[PDB]
Amino acid sequence: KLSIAVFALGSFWGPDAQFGSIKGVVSTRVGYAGGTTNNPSYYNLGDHSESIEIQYDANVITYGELLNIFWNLHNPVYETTNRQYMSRIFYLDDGQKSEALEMKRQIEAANGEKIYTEIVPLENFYLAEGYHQKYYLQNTTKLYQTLKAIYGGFGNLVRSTLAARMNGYIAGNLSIASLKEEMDLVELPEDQYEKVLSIVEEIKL
Repeated sequence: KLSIAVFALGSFWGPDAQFGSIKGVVSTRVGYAGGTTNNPSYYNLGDHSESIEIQYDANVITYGELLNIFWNLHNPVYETTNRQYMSRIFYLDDGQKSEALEMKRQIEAANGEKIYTEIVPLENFYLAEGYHQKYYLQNTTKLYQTLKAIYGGFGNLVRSTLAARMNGYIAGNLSIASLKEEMDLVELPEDQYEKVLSIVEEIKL
């Protein structure tokens, strides 16, 4: 049982890697939300926005902290009507709604710039195609195939905490020292640990 945040802040690969680098974020998935069609896809998006589903442990990180990260990853001070890339917070309950509204107000007051992020109730979230998940990791072939085998397949890998952290590392959002601590948490057999570390170290060079 974990908590859920759903945000939209432009192309979703960046936020996936950014949020996936954060302690307390257990898993991430990218997808489509905010529209009115059922089962959208990348080239049939209707009125949906590129979004990220963040599964977080509220004992470790708060919704407030996630909102701070959201507004530090982009600066939505423009009125746009481009649905695919719009800044949105999809709240799951009145607590999330109240915290989002209050933080938005505080940001506007502190810089005099109006924020255009829409704070709206979450309707449906639709998972994006496989090729979009953990995008940076998935396109780092040797590391990707090695971790996928260890995790027992694509679905298991992309839902894992370590994959989220590894994706962040590849994107440049997590230090190698932090990554090694994350590897320690999953308690791999030492030969897999060393095999993975060597690929990771080699990437660091």
